Amino acid sequence: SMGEAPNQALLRILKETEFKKIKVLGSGAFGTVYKGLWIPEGEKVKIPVAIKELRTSPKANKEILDEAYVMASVDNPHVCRLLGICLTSTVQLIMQLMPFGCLLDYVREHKDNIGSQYLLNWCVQIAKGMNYLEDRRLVHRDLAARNVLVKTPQHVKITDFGRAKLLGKVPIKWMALESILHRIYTHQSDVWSYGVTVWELMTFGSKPYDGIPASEISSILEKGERLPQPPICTIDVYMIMVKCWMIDADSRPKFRELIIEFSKMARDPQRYLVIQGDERMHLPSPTDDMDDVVDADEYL
Ligand SMILES: O=C1Nc2nc3ccccc3n2CCCCCOc2ccccc2-c2cc1ccn2
Repeated sequence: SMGEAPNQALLRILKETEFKKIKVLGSGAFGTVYKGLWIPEGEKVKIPVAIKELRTSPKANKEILDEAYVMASVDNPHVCRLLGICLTSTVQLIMQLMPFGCLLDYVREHKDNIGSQYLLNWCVQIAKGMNYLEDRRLVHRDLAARNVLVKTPQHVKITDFGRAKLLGKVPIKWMALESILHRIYTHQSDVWSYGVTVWELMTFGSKPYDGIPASEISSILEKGERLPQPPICTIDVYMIMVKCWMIDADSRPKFRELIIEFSKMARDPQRYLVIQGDERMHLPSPTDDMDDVVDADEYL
């Protein structure tokens, strides 16, 4: 082809009778998500699923199918994928169930049991998920802790491709300055958002710029104010957030560099995050010289 490569992803159409809704998991601007079970008729398999419907219009149906397009076209361990769609009167996106919910709610709920190893590994995994999106020439445009989901406490994935695009109400407090002032979105504007996301996690789910209305945020950033250093953050970790929030986009880190930096820190978590009572902390499992060293799997 002359331009971008052909997108040969498979959109799978699934029958209504192949799956069942069990209960509602949540509602909001993202839509309405149900817990369910998908049982492909031929095979002896049962697959836990999240089923998204909007809370119908021809406009609503366009937007939701644009989202399904993008979700069907991704394939990465730290990115939520579309299993299929069901074409009843209400269009339904069938997705992989993320049992522990969104990471923002998780950090708030399990604050007293989250240690530095988990926090840093989450940062790595999100950076990997985002770096994969960058490799696919795809800008998320809505990265936040509310859009990172928890498969297990050890494994998180990025989701919510409703604003996602190739290279209403908007998430002003997670957006780069240039996006606010000029609607410019790049991979490096996603980095700003990663910065904010990390701050959310390191503060155990604090609202950024809490009390400040969104219309004042642009002039605050112009003046040079940024989100403050969380109590548990070493200067090492805060410095990385601060780089994500530079005026010059190219001066911010690349996602591949963040994978490297956080993975180095993840080898010795207590050097980089100071948490009272750390590593006496337990979270549920499925079974329930050396400073600059980086494993090749993290060096892309
Ligand atoms: O498993 C998914 N959700 C889900 N599991 C839960 C378990 C416990 C309690 C609540 C739970 N929730 C609700 C979270 C909804 C907000 C974020 O989710 C999305 C927002 C936009 C588009 C897609 C998705 C999405 C959601 C799930 C899986 C793949 N994608």
